[PDB]
Amino acid sequence: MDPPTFTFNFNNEPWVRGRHETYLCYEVERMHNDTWVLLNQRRGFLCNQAPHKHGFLEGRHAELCFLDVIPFWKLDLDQDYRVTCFTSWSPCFSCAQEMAKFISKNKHVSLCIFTARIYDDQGRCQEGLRTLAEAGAKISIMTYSEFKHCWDTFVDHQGCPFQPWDGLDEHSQDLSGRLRAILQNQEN
DNA sequence: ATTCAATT
Ligand SMILES: [Zn+2]
Repeated sequence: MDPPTFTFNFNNEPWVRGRHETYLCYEVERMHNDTWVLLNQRRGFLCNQAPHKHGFLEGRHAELCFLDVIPFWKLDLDQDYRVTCFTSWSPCFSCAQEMAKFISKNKHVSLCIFTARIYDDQGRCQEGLRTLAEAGAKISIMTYSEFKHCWDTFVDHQGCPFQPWDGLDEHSQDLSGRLRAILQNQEN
């Protein structure tokens, strides 16, 4: 575990050097119809670099790297599995449609994606976000309650204490406003 | 409010 990088990433407003690779964190849980098993005790990290075992490159997208990990865990179709994904960027557009198809072909898996922030290069992919919320698995903005879990789970709070600042609130203001516009415009 | 795959 390295110094509070998760916390640093949120306040990385000025640290925006302009040369950083995207890293995704993943979690896996085992659920049995007869019994439930919590594998939350174990956790792992994922990089935007696709692993060689996945085969040839399918495109240049951080979300695709996450998609490559699902088939590598060889999940049983007869057993239910809950997987979580933590990311700090917009859901994308073409990839957003791919995640919707994945759940449709696998509704037995509980998948939730948390976006720390959403950056739209141009106004047009907003429609994908609406579809993403319906089939793009459950998406929510990172909050203090979830942040403490990610902070304690991804980084050991022992020796590495996280100091709360009014930064998460400032970030929430942008996401709460932008996300509110999409959900608020939810046409009946 | 925010940054940015292959071979021996
Ligand atoms: Zn993408």
